[PDB]
Amino acid sequence: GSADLKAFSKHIYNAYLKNFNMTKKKARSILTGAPFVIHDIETLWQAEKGLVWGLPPYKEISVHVFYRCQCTTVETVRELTEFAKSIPSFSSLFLNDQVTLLKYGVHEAIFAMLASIVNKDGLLVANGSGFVTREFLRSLRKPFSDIIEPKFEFAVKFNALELDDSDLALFIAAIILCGDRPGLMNVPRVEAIQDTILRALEFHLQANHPDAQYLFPKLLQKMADLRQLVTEHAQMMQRIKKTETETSLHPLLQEIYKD
Amino acid sequence: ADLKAFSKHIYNAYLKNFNMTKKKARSILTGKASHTAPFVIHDIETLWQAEKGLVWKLPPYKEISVHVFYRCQCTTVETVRELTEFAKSIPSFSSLFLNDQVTLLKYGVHEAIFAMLASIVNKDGLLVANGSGFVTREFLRSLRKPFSDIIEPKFEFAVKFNALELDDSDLALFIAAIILCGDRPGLMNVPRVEAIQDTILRALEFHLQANHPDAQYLFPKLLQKMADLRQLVTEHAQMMQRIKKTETETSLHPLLQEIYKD
Ligand SMILES: Cc1cc(CN2C(=O)CN(c3ccc(C(F)(F)F)cc3)C2=O)cc(C)c1OC(C)(C)C(=O)O
Ligand SMILES: Cc1cc(CN2C(=O)CN(c3ccc(C(F)(F)F)cc3)C2=O)cc(C)c1OC(C)(C)C(=O)O
Ligand SMILES: CCCCCCCCO[C@@H]1O[C@H](CO)[C@@H](O)[C@H](O)[C@H]1O
Ligand SMILES: CCCCCCCCO[C@@H]1O[C@H](CO)[C@@H](O)[C@H](O)[C@H]1O
Repeated sequence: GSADLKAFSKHIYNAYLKNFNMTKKKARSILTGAPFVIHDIETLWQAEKGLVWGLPPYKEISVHVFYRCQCTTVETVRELTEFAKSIPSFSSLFLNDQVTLLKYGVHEAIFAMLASIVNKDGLLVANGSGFVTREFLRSLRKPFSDIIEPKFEFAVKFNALELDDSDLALFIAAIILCGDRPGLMNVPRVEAIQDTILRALEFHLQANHPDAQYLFPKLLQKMADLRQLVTEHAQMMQRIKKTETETSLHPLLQEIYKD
Repeated sequence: ADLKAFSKHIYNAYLKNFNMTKKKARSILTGKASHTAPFVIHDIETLWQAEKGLVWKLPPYKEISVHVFYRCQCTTVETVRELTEFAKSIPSFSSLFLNDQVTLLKYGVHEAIFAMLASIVNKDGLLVANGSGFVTREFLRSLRKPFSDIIEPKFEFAVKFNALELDDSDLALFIAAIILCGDRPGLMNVPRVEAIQDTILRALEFHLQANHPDAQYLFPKLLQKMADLRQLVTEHAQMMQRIKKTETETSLHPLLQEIYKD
């Protein structure tokens, strides 16, 4: 019961703090209370020329930005994999089930954690060293600016819920341990693990937020929302694959977007 | 000179992760570890005795052949777990993305299994249940087709492989080289896996020079054995496809389903 759920929430939070360089706490402190502002080609060039900062050969500004996004995503996938391994029953699954869960869960988790570094106006990059304006990303030629804006739209609404890192750790864990993923082998184990994570989250939310009896179902709804946000992203990704043939696709992201 | 240390790492991972070594298997198979011997399984009655606590402590089945096939599946799942831990105790394997790790295990475990099987096989049968039992080759031949057809080529491979006289320290490197194969379909970082495999093969060549000084060619014979194992597994998978097609009452463990997919 309780105190089992308290200890579980604490363990999950500790692994989250162990594995994610940027926390919402740190990010909010940067966004208030300074990072190099990237809002046009000139400031981007300054950032790249030592100021803020491995990539495939240069093609153009929009593809360069797309490449930096891919590199960020690969790094966050590595961190999410280490995080999930520290989740108690995750490592008892067969390695292929672990991979299946990561494959279908990382982008939902990435978009959820993105809100931690987003506000109305832009987002932190390079571990908080830079801040890229939403306006600049809107200015990229597109299908490339189309790809990014729905993430802001999701993030500002998600940040209205005012979660903290301790809540998020459980939220991300529940996203990875999802019983619905196609090709999953031990559906009952994964569902039981998720059930424990979500029960811990309901407890943890009570002990944190005024009431939070409405927040929990809203979070469950956000997980559903994350699913099809990723679906839309994948469609955009596929057509970027179809039409932007000079744009190289990182191999891990190719494997993930496969199917 | 570093190759000696690399070999040592890999041997340590092997001794740490495999329940059965060849040293132990040979001592059991030549009556040097017990007053007489492991319990012999050669008919339906001795199989029932063995399962009555004596050797062991399964899905729905209707006949002896399928029962034995289910025991084979259980052994294979356990060995896949052991090979997975062994490969992870190789740091450069663990530096790969998890999906590349799974790809290498998926296409390498059966080659590795068939090689390690030679360690517990002789002319007359094989050790089961971590050496508590010995199931006779003749009993396995008495199973109906296609189950007796699938097992016998493993014996034919094993007898020839044991003629090479490898020890556990050679096998540890051989198995590592089987798993770290740059050829596997869908592999993501082919060059990194190839560099690892090359290091393993250099360590193995060195180790064979040091361990088998009158090695009549032993390293090329082992490379050929790797090709042979690939052909053995191809034929095994064809037989499995025929069992999937024609023995529809016979269930396949989910992990083996995933491995055999495609
Ligand atoms: C999953 C995903 C997330 C995001 C959100 N995001 C990041 O995380 C990092 N970043 C960003 C933007 C501009 C710069 C600068 F160079 F201008 F400074 C540096 C970093 C950004 O916009 C964007 C895309 C396209 C995604 O899609 C890909 C990656 C293809 C995927 O599917 O993995
Ligand atoms: C990979 C493989 C290896 C082998 C070789 N072998 C074992 O390992 C264990 N054993 C055995 C034989 C008889 C008994 C007893 F019941 F009589 F006690 C107990 C164990 C045996 O004969 C056999 C088959 C069909 C294999 O193929 C499957 C499993 C489908 C696969 O592809 O994984
Ligand atoms: C399709 C690929 C099948 C072979 C992948 C090997 C599966 C073994 O994977 C292992 O299984 C254990 C559960 O028994 C887990 O504890 C381990 O973390 C995992 O590495
Ligand atoms: C097919 C979908 C792929 C999603 C899972 C990829 C997870 C990355 O995998 C991780 O990457 C590291 C690479 O440095 C290895 O050290 C880690 O052992 C591994 O867990």
